[PDB]
Amino acid sequence: MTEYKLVVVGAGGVGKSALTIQLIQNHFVDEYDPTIEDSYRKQVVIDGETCLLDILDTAGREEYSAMRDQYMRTGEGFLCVFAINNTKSFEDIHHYREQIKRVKDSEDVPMVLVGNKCDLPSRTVDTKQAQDLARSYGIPFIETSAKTRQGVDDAFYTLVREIRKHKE
Ligand SMILES: Nc1nc2c(ncn2[C@@H]2O[C@H](COP(=O)(O)OP(=O)(O)NP(=O)(O)O)[C@@H](O)[C@H]2O)c(=O)[nH]1
Ligand SMILES: [Mg+2]
Repeated sequence: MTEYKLVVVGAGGVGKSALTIQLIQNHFVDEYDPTIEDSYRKQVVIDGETCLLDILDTAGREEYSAMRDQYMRTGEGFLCVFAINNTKSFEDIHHYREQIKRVKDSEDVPMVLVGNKCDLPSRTVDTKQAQDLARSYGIPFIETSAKTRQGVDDAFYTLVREIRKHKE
């Protein structure tokens, strides 16, 4: 059983914790309880293999930015999450990707672009915008809803596959 060190990143309130708690506990956290940092562990089957997911749920609040360097060193793949109704969180992705490449000293780091809250009406970030960003970064782009569970498994399983190829 291969362990995978996933890190969920993104601006405050985009749904990083809700996506994680949905994946591992199958329930939707309705209240906004801002994260500092929490670790989770979930065993799954992806492409006929048993793997353990080591998931770090990080803080979007800028006040805790001093924790980023340490978790970008140890993590192996990054779920970069924005909310489809938060233009700033989409723009923040550039800044996360840059800091990750800096700390990894590499232009090829496993990551997946996640546009969350797709259950909502009147998104301010259209799909075409996010596709072009992800294509330019050379990473997958998956639309999710932590509330309905749409795309949650797909987002985490795709990141596992990205880490799988980088190691091999
Ligand atoms: N409608 C909708 N609401 C969502 C979705 N995901 C999260 N939310 C809601 O948005 C709020 C923030 O979610 P949360 O997961 O705590 O965000 P976070 O990115 O972990 N915030 P922090 O960086 O402060 O921990 C909560 O009220 C939550 O219920 C989603 O897919 N759809
Ligand atoms: Mg959180």
